[PDB]
Amino acid sequence: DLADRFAELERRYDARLGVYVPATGTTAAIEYRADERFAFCSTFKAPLVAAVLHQNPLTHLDKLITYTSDDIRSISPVAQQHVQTGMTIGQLCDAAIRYSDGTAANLLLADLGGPGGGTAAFTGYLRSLGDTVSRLDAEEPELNRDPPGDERDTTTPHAIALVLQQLVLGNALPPDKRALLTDWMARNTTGAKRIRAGFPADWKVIDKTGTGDYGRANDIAVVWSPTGVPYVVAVMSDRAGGGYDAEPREALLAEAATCVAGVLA
Repeated sequence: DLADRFAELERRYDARLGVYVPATGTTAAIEYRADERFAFCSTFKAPLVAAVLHQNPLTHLDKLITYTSDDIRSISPVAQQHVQTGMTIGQLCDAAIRYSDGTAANLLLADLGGPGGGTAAFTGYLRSLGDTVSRLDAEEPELNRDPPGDERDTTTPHAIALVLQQLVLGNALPPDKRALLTDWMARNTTGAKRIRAGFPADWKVIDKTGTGDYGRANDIAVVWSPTGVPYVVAVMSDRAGGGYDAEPREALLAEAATCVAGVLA
């Protein structure tokens, strides 16, 4: 009866909702509009950090990057306080995930190199993980701002869930680098009212949120049951009916996550 309950959520919040939870050896996939395109918004920052980790030695994390106040585009809770000092690649990764720092993301994109200030390289990385669907076309903040229906800067709940699965539970990264991404997601500061709010306290939740115009609110997570069984959960939403200024609704995500948690228990 989950399709009906998700539909009820959509009507309640005047929203479009997308949900994907991959199948496991003991559970069926949960899917709702799982193959429809949604804007990444900040959820791209998790695989962006993976791409940076993948393409460089650990010692790269200690490279200091310098930038100016004019490079700050974009909600950047950490970068805003370190113009004078600069930030290391590792500090940028930490900020991009845990504070969803947009300047940190733009700098990591630049670090990947190549056309589109790194967006092509980022998209190439996803392709290397078997994701033929997702695309990144702009940097921060423009990537949050494409109109509904625009294919630019989009993924699908299905595609991003399969990517996150490989990054955290699979072998996309070696154990030491995998641990770094996992730790940063585990200590995320921006997700308390989203997937975390839908799972009981005895479940571990690591996540990366995304927020944008047209009422966009996303969250991608790996969760572990009270006995240690992992699931990947991707929830994406927008409220295009309210136009550019529509307010994102975190409760929609918490409610969808609650539905998911009840099935997985």
